[PDB]
Amino acid sequence: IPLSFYNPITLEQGSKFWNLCPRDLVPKGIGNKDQQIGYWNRQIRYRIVKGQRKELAERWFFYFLGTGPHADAKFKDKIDGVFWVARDGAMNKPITLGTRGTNNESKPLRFDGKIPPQFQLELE
Repeated sequence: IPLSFYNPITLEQGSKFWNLCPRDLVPKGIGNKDQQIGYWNRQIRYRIVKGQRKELAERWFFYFLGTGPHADAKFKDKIDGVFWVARDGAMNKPITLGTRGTNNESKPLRFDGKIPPQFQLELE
């Protein structure tokens, strides 16, 4: 249910997010140096493709530490569909910024680092 402040990454079908994601891939635009820490969360979708149920390309959504679908998790807790990220110098402290409201626009993804070609940034 909880909405990310940012657009998701769409992962090229067949790739594995946790093999390719930089450990400091934290979207830019919200918070201070201490708060640049959180997780990407996989959110699965199915449709009919070639006349059968198919999982769509995975979309991964960023949430600050202490927010989102896994708001109670601690940094580096092993959870299927969660990949932990932090900028160097971030504080391992739960964040009070919450999540995006249902009537507010998502922000486009911008990063300090490069991303692999398997990480697609679809916009609306």
